[PDB]
Amino acid sequence: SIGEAVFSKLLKVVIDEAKKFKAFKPLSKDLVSTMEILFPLTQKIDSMQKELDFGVKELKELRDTIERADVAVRKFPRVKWYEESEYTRKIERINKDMLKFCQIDLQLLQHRNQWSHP
Amino acid sequence: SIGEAVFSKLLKVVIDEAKKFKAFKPLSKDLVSTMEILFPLTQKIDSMQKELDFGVKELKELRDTIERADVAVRKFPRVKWYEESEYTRKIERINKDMLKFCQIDLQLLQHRNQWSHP
Amino acid sequence: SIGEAVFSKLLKVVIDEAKKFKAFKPLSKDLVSTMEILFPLTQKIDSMQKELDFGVKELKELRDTIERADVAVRKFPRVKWYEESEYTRKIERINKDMLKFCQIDLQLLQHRNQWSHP
Ligand code: NI
Ligand code: NI
Ligand code: NI
Ligand code: NI
Ligand code: NI
Ligand code: NI
Repeated sequence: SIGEAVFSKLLKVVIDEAKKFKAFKPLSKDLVSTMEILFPLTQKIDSMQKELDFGVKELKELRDTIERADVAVRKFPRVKWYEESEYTRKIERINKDMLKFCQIDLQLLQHRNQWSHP
Repeated sequence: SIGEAVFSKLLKVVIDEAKKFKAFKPLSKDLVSTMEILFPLTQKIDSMQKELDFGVKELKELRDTIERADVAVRKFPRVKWYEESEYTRKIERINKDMLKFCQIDLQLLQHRNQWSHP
Repeated sequence: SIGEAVFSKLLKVVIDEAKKFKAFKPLSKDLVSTMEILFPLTQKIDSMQKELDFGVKELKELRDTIERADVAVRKFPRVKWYEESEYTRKIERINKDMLKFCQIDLQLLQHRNQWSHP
């Protein structure tokens, strides 16, 4: 019930970097709104570091979606103007993935971790 | 009835700089059209340098609106593509302000300058 | 009925350069589609290097249209964002010209070249 923060730490970095691009709304409004929804769920996943193992496919895909947001945010300053639509579509799909992840059943997650299955 | 040009000089500079960005129409069409409407009014304000004092709040705001146009024009080459909407809104409001100023009653201006009031 | 390739060589260069800008569709979809339609016609014009002389006004304008595509493609990386509409219109007209050229009557061309006229 207490945890050292890693998912939530890596997510707060991505939020603080995205917020800087106020003029570009798919990042600073849409994506940070989704990421701020997802942020408490990352906090309580990190608090459950004992009951969960972060290797399962759901948490590995959480890692990978937050890392796609990270990579996209860090490359934004070099997105050329004629890549706008392209990049926006990419940002939107990151957004959608994060939202679907926010429907994760944590109790079933730690359940499947405490007891073996087929 | 004869004046050394200062409002109109600072406005002609801003016009000649804005005109250069032919591809970007909010500057080179819309803003220079408004500024070319306002330009003769600046000429006759400068010709009246005796009857008016340029310290009153209307002429200080004329100074400040022409200076917002100046600053915006000089920063345009470094407006990034995802700031377009933002910058355009700013340019539009400069435009609107200039137009409203072109309804200034000069006779009431020099009147309030020749005789004291409460 | 066999020819060393020059129109078609200069056109293949322009195609391979335009294709690189995948994100920008007026170039990499629209213009290369038109140019790939025009490409076999350039091949068979080059194969007919004996029966035709490339000096006539139709083939000189083929030269000049392919060279406008070349110049436009090579300058694209320095098209600023607020020139988009402008440049796109230019690209579109190159496109239209190429398409109309693809209605050239080659038989009448080599005919007017084999026999003198007024
Ligand atoms: Ni937060
Ligand atoms: Ni990262
Ligand atoms: Ni003028
Ligand atoms: Ni200034
Ligand atoms: Ni080809
Ligand atoms: Ni060339």
